[PDB]
Amino acid sequence: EFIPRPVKSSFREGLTVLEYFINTHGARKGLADTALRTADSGYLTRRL
DNA sequence: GGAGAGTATAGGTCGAGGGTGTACCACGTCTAAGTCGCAACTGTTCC
Repeated sequence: EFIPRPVKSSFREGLTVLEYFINTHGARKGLADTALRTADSGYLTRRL
């Protein structure tokens, strides 16, 4: 779910500590999500 | 009969370098190592 407080900083400005922490949630969860996605995709490929 | 629950199944590929032994005694029973003799067996040495 979206956090009601946006990150206003661009990476050119560099992010405050709180903004960086906030961004880590979606970054990491996206990494693990890709990890699972590439697995289930292969399973479906095997069944097909 | 018919519904919940309890049990069964599945869950990416290829690579590189690493990785383990608390605890009864007092004995007889057997074995794990032998040194050691004749046959049995390899070898020369001829005529």
